[PDB]
Amino acid sequence: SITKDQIIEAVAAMSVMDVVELISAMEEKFGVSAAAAVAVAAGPVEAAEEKTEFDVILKAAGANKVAVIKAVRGATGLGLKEAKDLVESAPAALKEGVSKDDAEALKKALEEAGAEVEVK
Amino acid sequence: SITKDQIIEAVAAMSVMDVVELISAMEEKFGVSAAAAVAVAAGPVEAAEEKTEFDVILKAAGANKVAVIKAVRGATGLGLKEAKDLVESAPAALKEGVSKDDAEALKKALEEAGAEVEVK
Repeated sequence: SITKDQIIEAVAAMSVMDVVELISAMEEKFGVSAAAAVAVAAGPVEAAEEKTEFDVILKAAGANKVAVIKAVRGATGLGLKEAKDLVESAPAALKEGVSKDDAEALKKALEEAGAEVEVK
Repeated sequence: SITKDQIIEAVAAMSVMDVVELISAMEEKFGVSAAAAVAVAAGPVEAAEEKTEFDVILKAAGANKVAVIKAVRGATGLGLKEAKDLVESAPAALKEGVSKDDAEALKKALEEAGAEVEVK
């Protein structure tokens, strides 16, 4: 009685592992596998980390929305509109995880114009 | 005598169709065919469309068919001849649905040579 049904209850008789091995077996035997795999995804790490991830937030454009808008699109490159809305939607994050030098560069720019910036 | 291997030779004992039923049985039984749908294609069609599909047409090569021919084959890679005929068959579409940056890149190139281009 080597029916197909009996084979069904057979797989439901063994452990998942046994099922993995089986499937894996046939896969090779009948050669019905896309032996290749693809996904790409990972993220290594190790002591001795750097500190060049500063976030520049914009609190108040101040009485110089003009210069600000410039600094914005200038630091990013978003459409005039997008930039406008951004500022108009204050507070708004200008940059995230950028080099300190860059952060302070724009920061000083905001100050020169007379705007309120946030560094975190 | 229900070994993993014995099962392998079992699948190679029946027809493909009969096997399809086998595999199918388990699929339904263990219901191992219904675990949400993370994604597959991911590309719906809704408002908020982009504008990066510009067409660069060539109207007149001008008094610089040489430079033009270069720009042509350079932007495409068609045989010297093909390119020649193309230009000689003006007007001729250079590119279709290409990035604006690219469109303007060749455009400026044509201008540098002194040719008439069309952007649509």
